[PDB]
Amino acid sequence: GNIVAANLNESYDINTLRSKSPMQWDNSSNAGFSEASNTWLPTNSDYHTV
Ligand SMILES: *[C@@H]1O[C@H](CO)[C@@H](O[C@@H]2O[C@H](CO)[C@@H](O)[C@H](O)[C@H]2NC(C)=O)[C@H](O)[C@H]1NC(C)=O
Repeated sequence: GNIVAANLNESYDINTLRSKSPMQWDNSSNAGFSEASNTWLPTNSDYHTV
């Protein structure tokens, strides 16, 4: 699903940022997309079940 668009300090169209959320692999931190502390966009919060 879409995410609620946070503000980025890079120039992005926030009307379309909802569809560019990171891919949801296994239920780790950042849904297995990264092992960093924070990603460039927030992961959707339903990644434990989806
Ligand atoms: C743009 O990025 C963040 C917000 O997305 C700005 O704020 C910093 O965010 C980091 C992330 O944890 C904090 O640790 C800092 O305390 C924040 N404040 C700072 C660095 O003053 C960040 O400032 C912005 N960067 C720009 C405008 O270059």
